[PDB]
Amino acid sequence: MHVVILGSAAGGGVPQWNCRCSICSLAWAGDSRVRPRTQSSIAVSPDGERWLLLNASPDIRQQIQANPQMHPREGLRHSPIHAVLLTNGDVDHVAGLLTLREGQPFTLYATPGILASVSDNRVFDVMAADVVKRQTIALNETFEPVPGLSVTLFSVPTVGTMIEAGGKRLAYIPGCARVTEDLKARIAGADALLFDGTVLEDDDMIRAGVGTKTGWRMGHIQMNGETGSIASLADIEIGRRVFVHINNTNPVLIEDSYERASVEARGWTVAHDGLTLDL
Amino acid sequence: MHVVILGSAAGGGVPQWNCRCSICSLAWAGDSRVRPRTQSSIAVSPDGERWLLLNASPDIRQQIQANPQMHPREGLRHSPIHAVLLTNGDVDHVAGLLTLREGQPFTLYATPGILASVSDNRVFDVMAADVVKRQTIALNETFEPVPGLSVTLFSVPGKVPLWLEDASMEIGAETETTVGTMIEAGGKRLAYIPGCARVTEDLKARIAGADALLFDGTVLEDDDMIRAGVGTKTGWRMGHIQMNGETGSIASLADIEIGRRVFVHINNTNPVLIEDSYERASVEARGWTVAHDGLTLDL
Ligand SMILES: [Zn+2]
Ligand SMILES: [Zn+2]
Ligand SMILES: [Zn+2]
Ligand SMILES: [Zn+2]
Repeated sequence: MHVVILGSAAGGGVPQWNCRCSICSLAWAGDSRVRPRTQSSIAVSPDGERWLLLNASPDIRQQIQANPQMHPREGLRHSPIHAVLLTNGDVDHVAGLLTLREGQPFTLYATPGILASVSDNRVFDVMAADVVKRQTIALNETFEPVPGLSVTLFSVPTVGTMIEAGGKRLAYIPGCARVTEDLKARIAGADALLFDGTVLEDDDMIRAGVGTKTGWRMGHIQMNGETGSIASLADIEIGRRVFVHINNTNPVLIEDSYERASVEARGWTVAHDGLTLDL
Repeated sequence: MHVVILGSAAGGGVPQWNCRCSICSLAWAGDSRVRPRTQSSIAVSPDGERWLLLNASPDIRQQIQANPQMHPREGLRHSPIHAVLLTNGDVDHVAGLLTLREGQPFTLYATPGILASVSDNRVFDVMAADVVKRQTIALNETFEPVPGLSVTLFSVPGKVPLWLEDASMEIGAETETTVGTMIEAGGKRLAYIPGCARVTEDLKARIAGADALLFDGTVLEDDDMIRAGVGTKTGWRMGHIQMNGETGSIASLADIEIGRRVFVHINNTNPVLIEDSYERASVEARGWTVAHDGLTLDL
């Protein structure tokens, strides 16, 4: 299975357009210690030519350009993107759909609620009805949007996505409020886990001076602590642990930081845009 | 007056995500003959610190990053973007609004028809009502969205946006649906008309005397997209007067006085995008600049 992480940041990206926290400020200055990041999205393929897009972020046009895997093939309307899956209806998950409009056939997958919400916005009609097939999917239902690629959505404490091809398994869970034994049982054995890395400490955004809400308040389990994701996930088998959906206020974004080293020392990769996996 | 062209391409940008025409292919390969471009948007300021955004493209986050003028200032929620004005309801002009959502105060300006069309989409509620003021402006009404910067809206012949197209489609008519903008600060005048189906004597009267004109450069010939092999739609069909011909924009605008002529909103299929093309040389010889991203004007 081929994986490309198109966007590794949480909503707002890195930097965020109206943020001047210490991390974003480094990015604005073009300091090498902080790599700019687009908003969460990954692409997965069973064969390396036909791809499923997971969520369509506001940065999708930049993501397609930056990643050769996404570049159109020779001829008319010949994109490697065959399907798009929406895991939720948030603006940072659907705004990219407005870019995918120029008569390109693909299949859009989502739950009935999300598809209905999209259809309730006429601006998304740029995905022409005679061009883009809109297909409802149920939770816990396995389907095959690309031949050889099995996809299943499942609830998490909000949905996670289980992707399977050629005996390999990837769990994609960019948003997670808490790690349960139930969740761990689902993840265990996966060749790769891409997991909510929004905040390092519960009070990241407060310390950064950009907000008053804790990670808990916003539905994001923090990385650190006995109750954190790293500790909670440490005793199950996972081929590759990767943090995605990283907020601009997270100090793991700083390339030479102790925090980054600490998270890597505990077996976690901090994702950057264009990171690839061949499982 | 400070002007920065944030995006100089038409809808789709250059390259377009699903296009492999000869121009886009050069861009995909990183060939120097074609500079990559983001979608139509410019920013204007009377003082260089407080800015009005004209249109909000799908590339707006990249445009803000690439242009230091747009970078947020020290402190909390401190952006140089004070206001946004929409010239029409096309996706390449409004999609960027979804990015401007994180509690940042500004005023969104548009004609009543365009604002209503936008507001009818609940996805744009991410511009919170207690944060973003939505202010309608009438045709021919002058307003001042940034101190020292006067803006006037006026109707231009256009086409209704693709996502609002219908069986009795409007093409070339003058309504609240498509506007050009006259921008003035410190005695200098800028005309910004990224979309225009045809040039009227009335429009020429509006433009005449302007220090700069930034104008619809979507297609060189009516059949650009056909010649490029990417589509069947004519320039007329898409609501864009072509550059060339006795009836084209270059000829139509040649006999009025303009300090600086600049083409924006250029489609990926337009050969003026090719740096060394005869076509590019031809339009420059007739007094026109072909805009690129990050192009600045200090009027
Ligand atoms: Zn999110
Ligand atoms: Zn920040
Ligand atoms: Zn346009
Ligand atoms: Zn092209």
